[PDB]
Amino acid sequence: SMEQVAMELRLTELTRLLRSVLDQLQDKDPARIFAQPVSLKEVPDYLDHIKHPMDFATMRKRLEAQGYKNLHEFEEDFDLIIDNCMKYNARDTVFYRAAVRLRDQGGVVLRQARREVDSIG
Ligand code: NA
Repeated sequence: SMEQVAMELRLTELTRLLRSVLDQLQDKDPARIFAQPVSLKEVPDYLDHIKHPMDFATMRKRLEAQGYKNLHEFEEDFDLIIDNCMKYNARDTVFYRAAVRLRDQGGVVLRQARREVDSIG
């Protein structure tokens, strides 16, 4: 049907928007602490602590398979990256502090993206 194509045009434009959002958020991690999943070869107990690991590479695989139906889903994944980091790593570490910074800087970009999604549909 034609309706199915027009829903596919809107998912495709969302995905165009979220790719921009993602690259904007990844720029706020110039250290690349969050670019890849945490290694289970280097942190073998990681899954005893963190139940739903998340990272920018994993978000990008999903994004490009148009697996984010809306901004909420994409925000959930972003918060996992931050939120898991602040649990695994103690407050006085470069990792925890890097998360705090990404969260705060990320909040501006996400604040305007929720406006563009609402505005444009
Ligand atoms: Na902790």
